[PDB]
Amino acid sequence: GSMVVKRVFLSSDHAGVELRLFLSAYLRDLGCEVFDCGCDPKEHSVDYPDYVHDVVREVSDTSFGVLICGTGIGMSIAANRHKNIRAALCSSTMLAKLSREHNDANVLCFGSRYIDPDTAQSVLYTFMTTAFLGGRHAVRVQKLG
Amino acid sequence: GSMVVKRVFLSSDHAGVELRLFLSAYLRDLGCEVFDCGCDPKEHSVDYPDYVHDVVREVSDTSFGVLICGTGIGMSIAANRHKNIRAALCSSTMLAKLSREHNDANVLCFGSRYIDPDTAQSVLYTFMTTAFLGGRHAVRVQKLGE
Repeated sequence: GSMVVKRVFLSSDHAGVELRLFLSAYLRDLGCEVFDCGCDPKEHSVDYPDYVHDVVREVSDTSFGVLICGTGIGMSIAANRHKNIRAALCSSTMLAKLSREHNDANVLCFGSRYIDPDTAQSVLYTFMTTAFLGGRHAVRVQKLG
Repeated sequence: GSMVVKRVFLSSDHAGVELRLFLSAYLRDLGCEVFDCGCDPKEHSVDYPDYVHDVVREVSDTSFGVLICGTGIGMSIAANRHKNIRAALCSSTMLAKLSREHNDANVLCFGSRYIDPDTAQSVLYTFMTTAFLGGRHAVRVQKLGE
């Protein structure tokens, strides 16, 4: 149950600014290098697909991403356009745990209007501390690429 | 509410076969054209990514898709690799509703090991009968395909 990576890149549209900042702070307390990729908090309405690239281009075996829109659905659709990305909208620790175990998920999507910050913090901790199981999943994860 | 399309393509891996056949019969009873894209029920282990292509190839403004693996997580990742596809893993009618309203979702993913068939049928019904809201969502949905 140690941290699987210690670098995270986070973005949101306008709906996810508060959660994004709260989760960034948590991740700093945990000792991660944390990169904020916008949107600027002064923005009142932007389009979530415009805030995906700067996160997903940095995602790797040593760097994970967090994407936040109102529901999470749009961020997860957008992130998974990229073959090196494996993004899961998680509203529970169970879902985070399974996405990491089975799919080696490297982008965590949140719906800020439907999850409270304390629960999202738990979900992110599970995501960051769950190892990929490999084995029979390895071949499927390879194919996702 | 009115069904938004009357054509559905469905696929699964081995974990999803039973639910896939249950939801196909449901759709048929509802008067949909229903297209089974495997896997063969005789198959006891396959790879979910191999069963996405045949569904997403057929998805359009007139045709939706349903993808099923153990969790739904892998199918949603694999589905959203394609620019014409807007897939959502839904375990509740609320998420089905929101995915349609905001994202014009055209592929519904289920986790057969984590949803009971009767709840899955409600989720699918909601998905099929919820209109896209357009409005301020249209520009973002358009960007999803760019």
